[PDB]
Amino acid sequence: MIEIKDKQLTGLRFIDLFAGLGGFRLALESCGAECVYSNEWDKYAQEVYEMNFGEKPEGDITQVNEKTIPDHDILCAGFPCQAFSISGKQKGFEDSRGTLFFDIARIVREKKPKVVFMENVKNFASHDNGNTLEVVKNTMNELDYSFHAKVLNALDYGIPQKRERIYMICFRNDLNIQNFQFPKPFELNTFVKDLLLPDSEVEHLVIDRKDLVMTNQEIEQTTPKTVRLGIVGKGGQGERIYSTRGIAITLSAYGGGIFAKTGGYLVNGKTRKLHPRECARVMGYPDSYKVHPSTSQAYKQFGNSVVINVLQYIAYNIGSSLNFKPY
DNA sequence: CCATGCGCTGAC
DNA sequence: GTCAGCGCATGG
Ligand SMILES: Nc1ncnc2c1ncn2[C@@H]1O[C@H](CSCC[C@H](N)C(=O)O)[C@@H](O)[C@H]1O
Repeated sequence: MIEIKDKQLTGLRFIDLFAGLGGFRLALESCGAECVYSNEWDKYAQEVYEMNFGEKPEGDITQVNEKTIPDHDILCAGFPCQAFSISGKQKGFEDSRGTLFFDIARIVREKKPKVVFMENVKNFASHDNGNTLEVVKNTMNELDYSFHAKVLNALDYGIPQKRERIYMICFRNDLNIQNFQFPKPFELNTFVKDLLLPDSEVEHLVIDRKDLVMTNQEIEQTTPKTVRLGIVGKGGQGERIYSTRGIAITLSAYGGGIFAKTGGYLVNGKTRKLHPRECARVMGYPDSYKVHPSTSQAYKQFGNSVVINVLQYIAYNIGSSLNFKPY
C-alpha cells in the first residue's frame, strides 16, 4: 500500500460487508475513517480477519435484520462474482449466488448512508447486453442516489498485475456533489521481478515437467504487459508460463492446472508458481499482514480479494468532494 | 478438505 | 486466426 499524509475522512463511519481479508478496511482506515460493523460467513476467512483486526464478523447476511445494523456514513461491498465472470457459466440473477445485490439494496433503504462504494468483475458491465448494469443503475436512482461507474486496470496505478474491474460509487441526492472524478493513470516502474523472494525460501514450489514447449524467448527489457514464454499440457488455464520481466496475470479463487491460482513463471532457470507472500505483494498488501497458516486457503483468499492501491486513490477522491462546502 | 485436467466465451 | 479469465467437475 501507499502512505497517505492528508487524511480526508477523519470523522466518518463505515461498514465492511462481504469482508474477506479486509481489503476495504485497510484502504478506508489509512484515510482516517472508523469501522463499526463487519460481516462474512466463511469459517477460515473469519480466522484471518480476527488475527489482523481483533474482532469476529457476523454471519450470513441473508438472515440479518437490516434494522439492527449501526448508523454509518459509507457502505462498502465487493459482492460475489462467480455468476457474472467470463470464466464461469453465466446464469446471473437466476443463480443462487447471484442475488446478493438485492440485500445491499434492502439495507440501503433503511439506513440511508451518504456513500455506497461497490466492486465487481469487468464482464459485469457487459453481461446480458448491459441489462444487469442498468438494473443496478435504475434501482439506485429509485432509492434517490446518483450513479458513477467505471472499469480501471491495475497496471495503470502502480501494481504489476493485469486485474480489470468495475468500481461503482453513489452519493445521496441532498448533498449535490458535482465534482467527483476517477483517479488519473500513470507510468509503471515496478515489475514482477522486484517483488520475488530469495531462491532458498522456496525450492518446494518448483516444478520440472517434460511438457515444456518453449514458444518464445525471454525478453531483455521490462514492459507493462503479460509476456508468454511456454506451455505445458494443452496450454489451458494453469498450464501457461510467463516472463518475470512483464506483469502478473489475474489471481483466482477456485482455479486449476498444475500452476493453480497464480500461474507459472520462469525464475533463474526454473519454472514455479507464486508463494502466498508474493501473492500479498502483487495485491498491494504490506509485509506486516499475517496470512492464514493453511496455504490452500491463503490462495483462495488472495484470489477473491481487492488491490489496495486503487481503492486508496478512489477513497481519497470521495473525501475531497464531501469536504468542498463553500459559501 | 486438497490436487489438477478441462473447454468455452469475450474482445480483438 | 490469436489469447486470457475474483470458474467448474471429478478423483481420492
Ligand atoms: N450469504 C453470504 N453471507 C455473508 N457473506 C457471504 C455470503 N456469500 C458470500 N459471502 C462472502 O462474500 C465474499 C466475496 S469476495 C470479497 C473479498 C473482499 N473484498 C476482500 O477484500 O477480500 C467471500 O469472502 C464470501 O465468503
